[PDB]
Amino acid sequence: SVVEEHGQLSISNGELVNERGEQVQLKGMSSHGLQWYGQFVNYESMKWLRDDWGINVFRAAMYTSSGGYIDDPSVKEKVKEAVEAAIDLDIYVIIDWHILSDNDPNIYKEEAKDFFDEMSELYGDYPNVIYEIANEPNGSDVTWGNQIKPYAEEVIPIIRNNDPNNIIIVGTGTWSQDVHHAADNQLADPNVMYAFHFYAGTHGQNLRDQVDYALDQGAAIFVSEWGTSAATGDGGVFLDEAQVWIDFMDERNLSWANWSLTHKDESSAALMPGANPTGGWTEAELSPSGTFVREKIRESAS
Ligand SMILES: [Ca+2]
Ligand SMILES: [Ca+2]
Ligand SMILES: [Ca+2]
Ligand SMILES: [Ca+2]
Ligand SMILES: [Ca+2]
Ligand SMILES: [Ca+2]
Repeated sequence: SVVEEHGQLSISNGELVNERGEQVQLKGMSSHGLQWYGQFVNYESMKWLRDDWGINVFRAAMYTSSGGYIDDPSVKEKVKEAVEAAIDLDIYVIIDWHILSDNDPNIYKEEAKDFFDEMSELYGDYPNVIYEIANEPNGSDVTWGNQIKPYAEEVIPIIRNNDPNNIIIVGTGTWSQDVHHAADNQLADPNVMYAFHFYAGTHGQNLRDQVDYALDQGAAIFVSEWGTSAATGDGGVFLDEAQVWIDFMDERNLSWANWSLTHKDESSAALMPGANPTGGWTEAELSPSGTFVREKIRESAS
């Protein structure tokens, strides 16, 4: 019913809107690296997330490096499974070319173009699909002007050749935090959004103000990844500051996906070690982070 209701999404003056031009706010979960935790991404778990949590978007995090797609492209099968599950469950789905240690998106440009050509040819006619062409550019020598914008200017046309209208999310500098630099030199494609990522235990008002600067320049922002923990991964979760960020996003109608749906023993993980991979979780199988996120999504779901 999510996609049946909103249909084709588009950007209108920086806002994500549905086919009737009404505002749409997506809230969902990101998987962790599919090469490590792909078992948690399947029809049943996505259905449980849809039905029990109220998600309306699922983010498939396909690492390029770290035993990801570059070395083992078979992980692409897991991406297809997720996309097909999303189409069957009628929710939106983000295909994330998840760069991280390969901090300049131009490292695997040729491969990214080939991957997005294939995905857009296969799924471009479905409104459910959203492309995230470079998770988190990072490093002092990777900037919007020299590396990221030119990379997007090459990948977007590849996608547009097959899919003229689905949303494309583009990463920004400093682990997708530098949305102000991007907002000052925006892409021409109308259905683009810039990624903003944060950690509730580390990022506060300064970054919120940075996000507002970007919004004030007419840029559309998708919080395609955010954690409840500290970047250090120490001290547990920080739900007080997470709630400040949730409110901030609601005021501005910002869409978001939480990191992450895994049983890994790290504060940002939504699940406890051993949690059932196909869903149907008991409250005992959810971590404090997972319990909080589930409530945020449920409490705003219809
Ligand atoms: Ca099956
Ligand atoms: Ca082609
Ligand atoms: Ca399309
Ligand atoms: Ca080029
Ligand atoms: Ca991150
Ligand atoms: Ca709203």
